[PDB]
Amino acid sequence: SKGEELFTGVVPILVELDGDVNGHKFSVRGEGEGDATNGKLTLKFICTTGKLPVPWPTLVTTLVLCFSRYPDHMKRHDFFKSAMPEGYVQERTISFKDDGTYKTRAEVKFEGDTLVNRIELKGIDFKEDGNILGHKLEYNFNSHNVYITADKQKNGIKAYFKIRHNVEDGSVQLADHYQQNTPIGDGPVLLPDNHYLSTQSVLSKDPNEKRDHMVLLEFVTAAGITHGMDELY
Amino acid sequence: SSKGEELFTGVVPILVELDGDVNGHKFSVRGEGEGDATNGKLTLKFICTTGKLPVPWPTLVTTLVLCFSRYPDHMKRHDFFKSAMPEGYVQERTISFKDDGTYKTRAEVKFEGDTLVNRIELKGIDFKEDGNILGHKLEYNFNSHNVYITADKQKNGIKAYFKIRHNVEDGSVQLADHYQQNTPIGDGPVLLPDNHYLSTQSVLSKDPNEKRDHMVLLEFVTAAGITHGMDELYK
Ligand SMILES: [Cl-]
Repeated sequence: SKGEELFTGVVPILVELDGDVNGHKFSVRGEGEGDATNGKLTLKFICTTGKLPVPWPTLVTTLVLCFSRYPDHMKRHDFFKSAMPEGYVQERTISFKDDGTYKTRAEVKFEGDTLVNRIELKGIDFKEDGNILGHKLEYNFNSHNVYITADKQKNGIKAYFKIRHNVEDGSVQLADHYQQNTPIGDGPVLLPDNHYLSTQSVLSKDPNEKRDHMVLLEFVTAAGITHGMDELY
Repeated sequence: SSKGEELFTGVVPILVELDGDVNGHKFSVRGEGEGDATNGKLTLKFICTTGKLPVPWPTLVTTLVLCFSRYPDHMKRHDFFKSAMPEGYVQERTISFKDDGTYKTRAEVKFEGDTLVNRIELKGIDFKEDGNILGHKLEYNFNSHNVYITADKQKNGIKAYFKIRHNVEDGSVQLADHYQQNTPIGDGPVLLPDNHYLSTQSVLSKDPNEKRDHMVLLEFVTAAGITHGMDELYK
């Protein structure tokens, strides 16, 4: 795609999220940069409305898969970069086991030289003293796989994965992610064969930042394409 | 699928000790940190305990614990590195810097109590006086790579090959070919794998509180390249 050429260097990123969970509103703004050749992202997020009413780890997946490292042999299967520069809509339902649900809608696109992710998030049916609204999640993150398949009828993709959030008592809070992406433009996009992305995330704090915030390093790498060749062999 | 796998289900402390000699320039490095194999994650800080490193930090990354790789459930029977524990394995490499010299390394990786220890000797020869390595012309960063692995039935271990791409300060790339062998230290049985690869990603940084010559490293290593029937069914 012509879109993949936009990612050959380090690209600045802007993230803007407006959220409402059980009526608790908040906004998050993030900035940083992405290096898709190595599949690497670094960002700092601030809650601009004061205190975040949910744990930061619950927002990581919502807060730019166009920065995934796609191996040379799998370039034809990178939908995210192929939709650029006009971009794509990413929508999810995230179901927290035994608790509430987030519904998200994001637009990911270039504005000038910057890759912007603008998100609206609505959360409902959370327990006021559950793991989420009770802030019982550890400030850390696990490695996951994002499973991707084409959705020809929407000219896009679907994905599924299950996030594991460590809870302060030693338990694990599961969050099922149901995802769809569709291009914003009408130009042609690449629809992939089935594959997955391996993800790793590291969360930290800036010691000179007084606002409620999260520093994030993330790696995302594509794998799992069965070429006819090795299916033969 | 091995007993050794059980030693890696949580966070394991790591100690790394390296003695090096590159064209007669001697040095030592000590590293400490921890590994979380469930997530394929390593966090370490290394100090050059002899003062200044005579080679670029990036050239030592690969030498300075693949037992911390995340193997997917369906590939756990191919995890040689964990299966050799706790007695451990010897890891040897020849690393050829294209158009420059060579490192030869020998390391023992094993548990000493609750700590996973990597103790290494490195000898470097034939480096060019004008070159990217002794000239310190390499950027302080690292790229993502694939480590290719195959069984070595004759030595009851494995062999590996990969090509590291080091960014050079003028925009070129300095290649480093890695040839690797691993063999178990103990007698116990080990898992000999089908061909596969490890996908690696690394971030180099500095600790603002540390005034010694040092490198902070975060790394992710995940096994791949062996498919499973449920994934293939729907392709
Ligand atoms: Cl250096």
